[PDB]
Amino acid sequence: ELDRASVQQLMEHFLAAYNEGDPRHLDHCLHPEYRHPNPAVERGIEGMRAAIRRWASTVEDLSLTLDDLVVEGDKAVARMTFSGRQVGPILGIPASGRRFSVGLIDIFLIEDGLFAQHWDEMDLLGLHRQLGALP
Amino acid sequence: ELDRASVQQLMEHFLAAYNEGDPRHLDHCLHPEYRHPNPAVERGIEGMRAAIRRWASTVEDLSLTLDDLVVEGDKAVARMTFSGRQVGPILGIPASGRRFSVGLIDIFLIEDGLFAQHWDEMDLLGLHRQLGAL
Repeated sequence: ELDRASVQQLMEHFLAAYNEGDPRHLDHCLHPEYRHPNPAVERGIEGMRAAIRRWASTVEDLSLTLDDLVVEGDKAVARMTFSGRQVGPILGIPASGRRFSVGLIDIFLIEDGLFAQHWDEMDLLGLHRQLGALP
Repeated sequence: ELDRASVQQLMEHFLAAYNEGDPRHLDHCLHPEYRHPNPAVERGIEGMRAAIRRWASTVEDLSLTLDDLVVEGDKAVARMTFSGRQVGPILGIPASGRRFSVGLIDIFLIEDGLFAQHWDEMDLLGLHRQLGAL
């Protein structure tokens, strides 16, 4: 339903939310009834707003960049690179003060012109290794 | 330039290579000059054939399933689940005899009607955890 240019605009807002640590960008790309796949995350867009706030506090010099975008029908696939310096706990890893850079791929479902749900993979093994949690 | 149904057919061959432990299926979906992103892997399709042979010998009941497929132009995105029981060395982990089931997402580049390159992420952390290595 969304044209490709429109999906590109959604992605610009998604990236800006993280890079600027400004959750308001999410209002322009995420569904208010967003369904995070982790049930520990709050239902709706508040769950993703909480993620923005967490990253803003635990990562310095955060950078999220778009390596590739693939769009078909109600699906958008974003391959991205996520980097920064760890200054707070990240996914069970105590604050190391170290740089990291890892890849991820998110697949978004589009509903009502917004991302409503995702499935993802991130190089968490690489993240653990870079942040000194694993040899 | 591949019709979408044609990409689905490529994926059926890709899945069958793993599920049947038969590298010949790769001849019907991978470019002979395949470019694996890992420089440690042999150049061309033999790098991927080697992967089939390895997984087929180290995993019992190997199952590779296609959970979602997104196709646009010369790109095919396959979200998959990789399951089985470890019966040989996997990534330096000695044979544990344990079950595993982990997700991956592969993005394939299509050249000359075949997959010629990929970018991917796979839940290797989860695989290590499930096999008792971490």
